[PDB]
Amino acid sequence: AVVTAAGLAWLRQYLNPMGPDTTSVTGYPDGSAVTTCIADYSNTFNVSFPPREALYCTGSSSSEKPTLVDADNYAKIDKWSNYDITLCVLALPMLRNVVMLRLYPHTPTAFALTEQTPNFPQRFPNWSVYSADGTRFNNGDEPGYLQSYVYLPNVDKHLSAARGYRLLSRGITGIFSAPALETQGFVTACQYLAEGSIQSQSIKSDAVRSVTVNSDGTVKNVESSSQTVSSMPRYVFPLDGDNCAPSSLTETYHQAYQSKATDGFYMPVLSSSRDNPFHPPQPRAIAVYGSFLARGCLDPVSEAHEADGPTHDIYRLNVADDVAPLFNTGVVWFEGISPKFSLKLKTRTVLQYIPTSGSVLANFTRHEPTYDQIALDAADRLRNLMPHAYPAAYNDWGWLGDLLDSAISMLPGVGTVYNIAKPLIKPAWNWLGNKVSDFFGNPVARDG
Amino acid sequence: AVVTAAGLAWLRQYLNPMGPDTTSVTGYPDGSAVTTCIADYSNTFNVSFPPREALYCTGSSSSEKPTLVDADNYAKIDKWSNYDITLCVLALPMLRNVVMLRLYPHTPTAFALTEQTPNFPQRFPNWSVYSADGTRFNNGDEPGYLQSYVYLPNVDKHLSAARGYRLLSRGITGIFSAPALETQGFVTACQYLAEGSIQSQSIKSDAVRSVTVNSDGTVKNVESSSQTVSSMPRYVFPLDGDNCAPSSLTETYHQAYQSKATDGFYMPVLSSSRDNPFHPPQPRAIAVYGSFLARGCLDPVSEAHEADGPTHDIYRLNVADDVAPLFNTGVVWFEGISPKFSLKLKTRTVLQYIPTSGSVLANFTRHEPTYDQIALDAADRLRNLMPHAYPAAYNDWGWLGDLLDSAISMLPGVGTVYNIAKPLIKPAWNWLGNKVSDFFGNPVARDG
Amino acid sequence: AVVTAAGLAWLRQYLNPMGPDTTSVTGYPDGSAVTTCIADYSNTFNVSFPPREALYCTGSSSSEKPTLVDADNYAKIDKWSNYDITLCVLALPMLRNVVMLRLYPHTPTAFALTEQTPNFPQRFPNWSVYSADGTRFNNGDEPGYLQSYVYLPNVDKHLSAARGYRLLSRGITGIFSAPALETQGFVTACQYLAEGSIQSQSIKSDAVRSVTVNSDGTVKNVESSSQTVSSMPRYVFPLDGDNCAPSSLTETYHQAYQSKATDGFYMPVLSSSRDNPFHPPQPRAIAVYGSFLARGCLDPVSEAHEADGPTHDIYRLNVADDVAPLFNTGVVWFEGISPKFSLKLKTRTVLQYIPTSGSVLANFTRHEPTYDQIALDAADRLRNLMPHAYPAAYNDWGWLGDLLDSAISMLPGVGTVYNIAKPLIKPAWNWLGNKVSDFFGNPVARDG
Amino acid sequence: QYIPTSGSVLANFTRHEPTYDQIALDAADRLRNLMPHAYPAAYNDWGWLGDLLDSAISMLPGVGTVYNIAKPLIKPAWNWLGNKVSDFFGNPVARDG
Amino acid sequence: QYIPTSGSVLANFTRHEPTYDQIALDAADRLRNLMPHAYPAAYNDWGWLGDLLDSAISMLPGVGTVYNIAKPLIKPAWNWLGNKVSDFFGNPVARDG
Repeated sequence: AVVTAAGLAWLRQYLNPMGPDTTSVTGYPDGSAVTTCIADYSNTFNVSFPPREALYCTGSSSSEKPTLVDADNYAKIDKWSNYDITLCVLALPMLRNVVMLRLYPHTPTAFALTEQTPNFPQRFPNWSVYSADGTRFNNGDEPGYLQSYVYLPNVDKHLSAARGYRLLSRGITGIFSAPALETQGFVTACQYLAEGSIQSQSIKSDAVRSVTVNSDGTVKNVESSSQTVSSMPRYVFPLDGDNCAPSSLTETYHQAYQSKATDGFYMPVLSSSRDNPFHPPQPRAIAVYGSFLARGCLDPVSEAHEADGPTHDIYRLNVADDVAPLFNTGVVWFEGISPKFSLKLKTRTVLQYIPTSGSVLANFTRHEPTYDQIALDAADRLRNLMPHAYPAAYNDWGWLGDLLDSAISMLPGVGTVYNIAKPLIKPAWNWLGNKVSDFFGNPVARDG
Repeated sequence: AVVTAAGLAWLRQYLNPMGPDTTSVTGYPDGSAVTTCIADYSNTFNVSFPPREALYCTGSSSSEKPTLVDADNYAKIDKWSNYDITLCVLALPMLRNVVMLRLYPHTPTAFALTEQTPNFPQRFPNWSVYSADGTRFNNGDEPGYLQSYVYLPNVDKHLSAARGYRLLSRGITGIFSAPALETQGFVTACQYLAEGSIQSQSIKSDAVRSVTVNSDGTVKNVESSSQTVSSMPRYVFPLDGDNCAPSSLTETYHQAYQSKATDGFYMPVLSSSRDNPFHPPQPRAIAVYGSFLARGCLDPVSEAHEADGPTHDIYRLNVADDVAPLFNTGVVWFEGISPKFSLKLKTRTVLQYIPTSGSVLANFTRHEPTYDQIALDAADRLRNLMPHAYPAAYNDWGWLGDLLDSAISMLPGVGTVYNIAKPLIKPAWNWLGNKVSDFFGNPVARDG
Repeated sequence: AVVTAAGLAWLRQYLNPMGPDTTSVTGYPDGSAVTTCIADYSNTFNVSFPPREALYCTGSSSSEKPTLVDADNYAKIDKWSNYDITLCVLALPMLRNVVMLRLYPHTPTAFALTEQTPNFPQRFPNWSVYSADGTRFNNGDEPGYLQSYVYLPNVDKHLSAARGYRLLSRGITGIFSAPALETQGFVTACQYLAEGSIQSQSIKSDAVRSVTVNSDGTVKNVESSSQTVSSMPRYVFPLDGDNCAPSSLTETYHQAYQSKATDGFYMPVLSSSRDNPFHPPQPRAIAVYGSFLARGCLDPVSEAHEADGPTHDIYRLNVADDVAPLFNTGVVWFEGISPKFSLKLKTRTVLQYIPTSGSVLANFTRHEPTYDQIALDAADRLRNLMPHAYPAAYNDWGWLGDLLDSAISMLPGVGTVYNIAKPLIKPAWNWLGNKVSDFFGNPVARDG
Repeated sequence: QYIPTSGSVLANFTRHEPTYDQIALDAADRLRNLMPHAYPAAYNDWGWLGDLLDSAISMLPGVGTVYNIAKPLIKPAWNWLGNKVSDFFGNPVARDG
Repeated sequence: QYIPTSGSVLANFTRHEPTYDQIALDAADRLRNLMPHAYPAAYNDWGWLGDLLDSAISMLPGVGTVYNIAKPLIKPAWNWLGNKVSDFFGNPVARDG
């Protein structure tokens, strides 16, 4: 009838992954009664405008040949560096490849993706270039944007030696810096559930056509193999690329975070579900749903037009991973950023493992299968109230825990012992205007 | 600890979509904290025995040619009009194409569907004919039944311009009328969950056979491409067509509704789940599961017979739509109906949208993300007690709301403040015999 | 606010399927308001070392020819009978084919499966041989193990004539016996959720190659049909074959059961979910997920290497069935067993049906759609505390029901009337050392 | 009632409560010669049945009587043609159809 | 506000609460001549507005007054250039941006 210490610690580390107090690591409070080891991955990256040495072409140029550095089309990228730029970071529930960074000369109208599969996607220190017309880039084209994946190798090593896994919490911090007289810019951040699933796109086979003109050989196998079949299965994310522009996100989600660029960001990505079961590691090729073009059977048609029905475009990322289901997808935009910027990305991903016999993980097991229903109910209750992001320096929230968790833990059902803990009011996270009030009306003076 | 006004309003509009009091429209009480607009579509159609001008052939006759009107095989349909007829309406959780109407000369033993994909399915005012042998109809055959889809175009327009959607409630009313001395007939109505899913049927490729008889050309590519692959993915509904006859439905489901034809019907279709998350619009070709013929690996066989295992027949509807998941499928039969009938179908579909930036919906947003756990728990509790349908004139139930919702809202958990509201007894919805008693034993005198 | 009698009876029969008191059969307490009949299948099998007459080859030898008895390679199996053996039983949530028996000369390091589809898998009294190198066995090879499926035919007959079904409970008892001075051996048992799903593996088509060398015929159709497509859909179980060795299971799961062989086992397999909805019978080919070999897009590669991504091996069982979703998979090992053993397998499977009109089941319907939220919550609460198995003779647990169910039914929420029922402590199921204490500390003296 | 053959389809629908009730058997014997051979199609759920008729017939067999008197039993008049239908206890039967 | 045309898009978003409030209209007319023409871009959510200004002005109109005295109203000094801004009740406005 009262939240235990383990449940409270899990709630703290789930809602505030990078809270300075969050030193110990605690598992999911479901009493799984399985031998588990909890791994915490803290990584730091220093992103800035890449030099020519770390740029590669995604086009057919590097198709069978390995990655090809840009053949001194870098002059166009310097032209980008003349003016302000835009920097998107997209945190899908990918376990490795924690975030995807993208650099634009100016803010796009949508989060476009290429219909053709890219060539050798590059891990963070290296980038890959994409043309301005939404296609893969070969040398001698018009670069449109740069893209890279931020990769955690230890996560891959540990996922190899694990019977099961589940993501416990994940946070991303974006400490922003720029030269003096160059601090101008804005930052927007949002979270939303993009519930991916294993789907296969509809493709066409090739009909065989033979003309046996021989005197004795007149088979004439004109059979039509050009039927509609299913491609190989991929984990497809229904992220709305066309609606990922910063303005649309700001005006769609109320808990979206907006501020000056210098404030940075701090996204504690959250789960969209009450439960969090273990899953066996099963990496798959990842893809993103697009939009359909031919209406097909959306109108009265014949069988010949059934095949070309509303088939949604599937954008292959050429990246394989196992995703954390029911976890939100985060997206942050830095618009109007000085090209001489420096973003210190800090990621903290804590996840639970069931070790495989004889594996490395088996030497770090930790057997307290604690149970706490109240903590899980409180997490579900709080999912819809927490803002999607905070300023990079805004950690160790006073309202969190002893106040917010206590003031919310006694609504669920009648699981209430203390009569009244504290009234809860609607906060106003107006970081742009310095009129921020927390969940209890206490103003938040600027600590950075 | 007490149901709010918004939750009560949502419950009222979800259980009684066409209650006369239900004027205001309220969203799902989950506190989604997203900008949403709720759209209410009320449509009215006047179905009757169609004339020859609105009848089209579904066979291979209209394969590449557009829809072909019946070549004056209408004499057989007039012969149908000599005697009594049967009228089925099937409400799948399709968003557009709210219902499917079907006209039979006499009651069938099952809800059959054609193995071959039909040609140009017709929206309501036009019908499409199917032969008596369960096949598509070409001119010069024996017509078996007529079929049409009742289509809502505004739903399609709004679904195009939406990031996400969810069905809030849906009701169908069937006000029946017939000439004097022709009011004979019966009406049956039922609801049941047909949990569809994205599946692909198992099909066969075509093996290529070449006989290179040339003196130098003797390749002889006899390779067998005739393997088993997967067709394109479709949303398949596991509706039991073989068990959709009126008698089977009446004797299977206790809450099934039976009455005289003149009573009409009023189906407030219900959800089968506790939750109701937003989903991105994603129309797909719709299909219905059949039954398998070859047992295949259901008996000890070899690999050659694994492919022809228990492969269930999939009936393509040649209609594309996005369905509302976890919502019941309704089916109503009008048996022994005078062919000179007139059914006023009234449909009310209210659903919530997340507007896309710059779209039309964005001009009608409505930001009260209210939360009410008690209302959702009450809906789950009541799902199994509400009858599947009511007489067409039976609206504004006195027992509903202040009595039923109050008398059920205090069982869940111990979320109870008022000591005792009202005892709840089992109703007896005997509309045929005029011995109807509501949930509290109060008799229901005939108001129509 | 108090658990009803029907809910308590369902809980008793779900947690203790073969409790001697469990005579009456009760349905799922959800108030489905559907006509249902509950069928109880109790079956008994006497497994022992098979003779030569009941052994068949799974290799390509019996490909088009029916099952072929071993061509007196039985001498090797007698050599097996010289020493101690190992006997695995694997209870997948298959409805028919309740368990799969497997006989090994010595304990394997993993639960291997053959990449090639076996030929004519044999129902229990007959076995099928597999070679030592993890391949199908033809006559004149090195036998590796024997395998058989324990099949319930009445379940198939009743599933044919049913609109819907759901598994209510399932238990397996393993009464072990051996000659005097031959009782040596150990038994291990475990349960874990292997959440299968309908998936299709990624396969390759065959590119067509024609050389039209004729003077007038020079088509040269060199088109590459060798693309990547999806095979036919199968129900795939993610059971970790590589981690199913007895030691790994013992050290992974805390509730795993270990004892002397003579104790036998008694696995009351449990559900992993709160709910249990009806499902339409839909048998499919069953398969088991393996592990991938080529990393593919797990590293930066090109499009040509996207197809050979992390494609997990799928092991076809050549068996078709409909599975009970969200039910645990059980696995028990008898290691170091005297080859002259005798295992009396007793299976009790009770499941609910919605009868089809005119079917046999319709003559045994039973209409008490009772509802009990407390029972379902108690089942969810208890899922993580019950041990995975008990000694074969350990039935009619005193702590169960009046003590355990009562002592757990008043934690959920505040649905509590009796102030304090009984304190609950952590049991110690040390069957090997005869230091067993139940959930309340009362020692369990050996009753067998 | 069936006795299921072992392994047959009936064996999955068994119901094990072999109740014993002699008084019901003697009541059935006594009531055989009193009940009419047929009723109108709509004449179901007879009120006189059970708590009145079975009770008024359960104490005569043997001397197994506990309650003093249940209700006097009179000869009914099943005159459906003339709409003068009486009951075993004199209560008139108004036509429900 | 729109009056929708039949069959138009707007007809799917109607909202029927024809509320009436004379006091609000009179207060708006009264306040038209006191509100400054503009504010700094960051100056939203004025504390004086509503519970203070609207209340302190809603009881001058006519004698439509129930509460005896709400709050005295003084002339503000919107000197944004010199950072000497005082609202309608003399409370200084510290720079929030």
